[PDB]
Amino acid sequence: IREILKMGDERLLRIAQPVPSELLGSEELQRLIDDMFETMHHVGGVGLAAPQIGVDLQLVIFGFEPAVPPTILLNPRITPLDDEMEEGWEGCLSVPGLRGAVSRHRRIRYQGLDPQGQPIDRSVEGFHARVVQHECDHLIGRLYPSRITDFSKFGFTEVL
Ligand code: NI
Ligand code: NI
Ligand code: NI
Repeated sequence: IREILKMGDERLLRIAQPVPSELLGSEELQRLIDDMFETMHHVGGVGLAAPQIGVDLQLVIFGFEPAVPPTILLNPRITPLDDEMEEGWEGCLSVPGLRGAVSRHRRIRYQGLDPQGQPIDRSVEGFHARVVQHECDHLIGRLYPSRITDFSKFGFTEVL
């Protein structure tokens, strides 16, 4: 169980380093992944990026039992499948107490590596697509407030 960094912390602004291929399949990468699951799960989040716990790596996890498969994604690359955008409510453990509506691509392809270096290549839409965009934003130093285009839909969760 690891401390989730909060918006304002300069570490969330980094462009994360790729996971080195030497670390694929290692116990250390395993431990990091397990800590991330334990951390995400303890605070009840749908996703977590390694930078939010202060680890400078292109690694994210996400899962929701609109269900989304439990996934561990390294060194990702996202490709929008079209121009259709869709607004949805988002929150984030690094921005506690808030929700905001954010416009994302409705459908994406994502690629990357699983923790053993096996290739991942999925096309997905709706919520799954949103989660993946949201978590990969952490790897380029972006939190969702920086993606809001309608500020009337940004506020405290209990107020909204
Ligand atoms: Ni290398
Ligand atoms: Ni539990
Ligand atoms: Ni987040």
